[PDB]
Amino acid sequence: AIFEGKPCINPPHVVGNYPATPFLFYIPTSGERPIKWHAENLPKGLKLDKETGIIKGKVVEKGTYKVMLKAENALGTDTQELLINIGDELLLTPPMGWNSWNTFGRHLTEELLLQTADAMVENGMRDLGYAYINIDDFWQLPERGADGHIQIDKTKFPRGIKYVADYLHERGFKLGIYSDAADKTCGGVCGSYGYEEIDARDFASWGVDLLKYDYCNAPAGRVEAMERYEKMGRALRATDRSIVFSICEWGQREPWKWAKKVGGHLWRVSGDIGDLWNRGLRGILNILEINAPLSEYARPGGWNDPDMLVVGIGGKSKSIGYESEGCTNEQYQSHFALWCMMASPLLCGNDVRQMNDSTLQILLNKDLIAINQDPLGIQAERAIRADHYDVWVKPLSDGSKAIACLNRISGPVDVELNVKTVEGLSLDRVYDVIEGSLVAEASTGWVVKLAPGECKVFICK
Repeated sequence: AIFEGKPCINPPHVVGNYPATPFLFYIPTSGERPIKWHAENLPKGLKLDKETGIIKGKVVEKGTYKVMLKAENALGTDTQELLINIGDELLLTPPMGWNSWNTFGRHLTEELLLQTADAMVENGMRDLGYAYINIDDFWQLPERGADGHIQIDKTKFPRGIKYVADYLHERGFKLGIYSDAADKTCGGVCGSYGYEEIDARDFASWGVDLLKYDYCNAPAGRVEAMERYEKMGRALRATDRSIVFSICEWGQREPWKWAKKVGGHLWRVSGDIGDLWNRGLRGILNILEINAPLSEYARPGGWNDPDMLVVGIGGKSKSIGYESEGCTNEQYQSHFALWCMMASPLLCGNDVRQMNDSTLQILLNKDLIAINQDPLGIQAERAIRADHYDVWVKPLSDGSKAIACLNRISGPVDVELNVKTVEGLSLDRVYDVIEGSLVAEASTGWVVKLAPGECKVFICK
């Protein structure tokens, strides 16, 4: 369905990059192929490839630039604005992508990465804005090299990391990598403590676009953590690239308060997510509890990270299959929907090379993703935490509001929705985002009926 019909230029409609750093953006575009793209008003230093939809180059001057994009095919055309903010901020919308950890663990290969990029090109995800392809732990060897450089495991990446980066950038993808603020990662292979500048330089030379920085084997002290993250954050900013800094100390030291100060763009708020509803240790519902009161700390350029998506894993995993039950599809959809409402990173953890329709139905929901990528970048408020359900509210950039009603229990639940449910709610026009259709219930409100584990998401104006 993504590759049928008139073109449609999908979010994000706003992108940020540091000045004088490499710039790369594939324009996510639904519609029948082939498509041809046009851009009017691209800033100095950027060029569009009209046949591939990739904007590439480098803008030296700080600024906000409004580019008009057009995509055309045999059935018609779509015209849309791209706001390019060349500035002090990255991730003006939440990062979307895939991470190697939740399914593959230490079974990384160059083959997996290139095949994952190819799948995303061909399966719809790239055209819905999934861009970051992130290497997690175990790409490197256990010991630092005798020359003081971190060693790529060349049984896994026999042409090195840059080869993968190059391949990914050819298709508009971003490369993520992983290290740890200690001598050893969570997995026991080489970390970066004390070598931040030399590792950041290497990362940059390989074309890395994102660093996840873990905290295993580091001392628990909050000041010690802050200093260690600051070292790496400054090292990343001293390179010639815009590198996303993903902070990963499991929320233990309230990173939402200090992560932006040490140069982070996203920060883990909890321990590691499991493929389970409610307690590879934290359940989906436990993570919601943690993240709910943190909505004031998120905004364009800095997001609360409730960890990687477990949509589509169904218990099957070489990293978290041990301590994980598998969820219902209802529960997976509620998981994705809530990650979208919370302006969370949408980093898939399943094997995107092969997906069932039920998984595709969730991860390719353009409307939920559109909520996630709303340029206001407000993390939804959990307006009401009742005994059996939640009501969450996300103001959107056209003045509408997204409302999510979630059933947290294993029996059916009724949730009354009316104009006093949350501040400033209008119900004259209500769109059901999971069904993709207008709701024909009363403008004075109605009872939402939720099956066990079900979330309903409405856009309300």
